[PDB]
Amino acid sequence: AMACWAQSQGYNCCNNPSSTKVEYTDASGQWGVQNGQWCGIDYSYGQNQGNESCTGNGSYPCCNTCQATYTDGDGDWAFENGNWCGIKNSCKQQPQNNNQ
Repeated sequence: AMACWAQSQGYNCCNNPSSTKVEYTDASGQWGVQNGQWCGIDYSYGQNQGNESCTGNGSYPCCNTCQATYTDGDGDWAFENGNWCGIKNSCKQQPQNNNQ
């Protein structure tokens, strides 16, 4: 739960970036205020495989399958239900982050 590219400068990770409002955008990426705190929008900011979110939230829906036939600059991707959906963050690894 800590791998946002915004922190590299000093900012913090914007929890639930898959639904965060990006009122800002520079050459660093995207930024938004969540819960009264500045943070970049990193769908893959470093969240465990606890099914916290899904990939492809940039425009398409979630796949639900852990079969990423293709990976892009936004994570992994798969073809499910005859649609281009992203792989669920839970479909990454099992030992994601120690037991709480």
